[PDB]
Amino acid sequence: QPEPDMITIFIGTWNMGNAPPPKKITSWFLSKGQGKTRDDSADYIPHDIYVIGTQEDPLSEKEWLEILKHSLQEITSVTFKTVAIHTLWNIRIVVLAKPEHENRISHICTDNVKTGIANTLGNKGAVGVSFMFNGTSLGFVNSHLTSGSEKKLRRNQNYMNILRFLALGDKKLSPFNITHRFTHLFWFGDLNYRVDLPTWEAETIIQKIKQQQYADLLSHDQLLTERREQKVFLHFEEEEITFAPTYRFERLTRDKYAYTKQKATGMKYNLPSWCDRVLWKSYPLVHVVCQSYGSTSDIMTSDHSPVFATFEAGVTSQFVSKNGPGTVDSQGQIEFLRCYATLKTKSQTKFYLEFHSSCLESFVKSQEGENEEGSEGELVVKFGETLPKLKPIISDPEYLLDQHILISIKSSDSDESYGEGCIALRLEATETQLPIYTPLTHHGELTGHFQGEIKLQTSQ
Ligand SMILES: Cc1cc(N(C)[C@H]2C[C@@H](O)C2)nc(C)n1
Ligand SMILES: Cc1cc(N(C)[C@H]2C[C@@H](O)C2)nc(C)n1
Repeated sequence: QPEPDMITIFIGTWNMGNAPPPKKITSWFLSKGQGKTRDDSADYIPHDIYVIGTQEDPLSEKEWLEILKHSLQEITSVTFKTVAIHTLWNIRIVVLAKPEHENRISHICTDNVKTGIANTLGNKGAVGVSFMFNGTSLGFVNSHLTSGSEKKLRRNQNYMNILRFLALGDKKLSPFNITHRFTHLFWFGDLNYRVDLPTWEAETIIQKIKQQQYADLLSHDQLLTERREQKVFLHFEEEEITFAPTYRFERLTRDKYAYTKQKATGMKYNLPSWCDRVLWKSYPLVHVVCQSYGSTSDIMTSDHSPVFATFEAGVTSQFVSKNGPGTVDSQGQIEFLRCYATLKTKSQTKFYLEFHSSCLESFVKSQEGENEEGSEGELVVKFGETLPKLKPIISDPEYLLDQHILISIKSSDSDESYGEGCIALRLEATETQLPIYTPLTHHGELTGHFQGEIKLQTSQ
């Protein structure tokens, strides 16, 4: 039985509005409704992994697991295995996988982050799951961010607290947050970003939605505009939105948006908005293709509609050679020429690099770089030809070209990372000097860049 080089992943997000679901929710898992929908000819084909995020979920874990597993069994005739389930208040994540994957999945991790302080600590935050699927690390985050049209900055703050403090994936990757720990990271939820148009334009917005004319609405979507200004979700992707706003509906129909201010809303308007979203970030030059992104039309218990997204995701096998794991493979090496970091810091300490990768027996510290001043004020840290030669555990190009090197630039004075990035070994050539580049981030904000050349030797 061959190991897969691709899997498909279902991501669902649904703010259930504290109400039990209706008796049939299969349209969600089938990616049917509005937007980019799944072909009918695939309806009996199970996805490999289903990841379900709920918010305002009134059900017990047991109650929701029974509904999810029975739904999938009805669709696919497969009894899925529960990989993980984690709940913070009424925010929940469930991971289900086909039984054939049970012995491909390991290192399962769950965590949560509570956002806000005093007043604002008590119902918002995130839950997440990570695991290995054969040689590939997968992370999943379900967040319920701060509500309200005039709180986009709070949402952005909630995002940074979540990516700083959610403790998923390999703890040995200590300089790295969740935005660097996984081959594929999916972040979804009721992100709560709104269409920022004047309240007086509510009926105009509704008209546009009825005409399926979303362009003048999406140009005011706060998540797209905050992302375009690099205020949130730097380096994450989102499929184009081609479905109507998923909030705020009258319950038991989808014929009406309920936008007007009410005591129950704190006297706030809820103009129709794309609150419910799926984004991803995958390492450079790994296969990831969104094959559906939409909302259901026939699940009406909540004031939100469920959102679905599906992905093809490249995966790798758990590689064993005669040499590594358990030793190095002398026919392999990774070399670095003409390398330098450009940092935005106003500080003057020495810096060194750390290289982390599951192709190395353990992480590698460089010598300190040489600081110079950039012609536009920057700190440039020069490594020239001084970086260590990295010794991979396996030299076989079918393994090594699929790997990635995480880079942290660290202060000599404090050993704190000032920037983190990732370099793919999926090169155009081996034994050839080739340009490399990554942006550097810290707490998910841009802090600099790392560029230079690489020379990769494999056994071929
Ligand atoms: C908790 C945890 C650990 C982990 N490790 C150690 C990987 C096994 C592979 O050899 C590196 N990976 C993930 C995704 N999570
Ligand atoms: C090259 C590139 C561009 C980009 N853009 C323009 C986002 C659309 C959102 O409005 C800003 N996002 C990413 C992740 N990469």
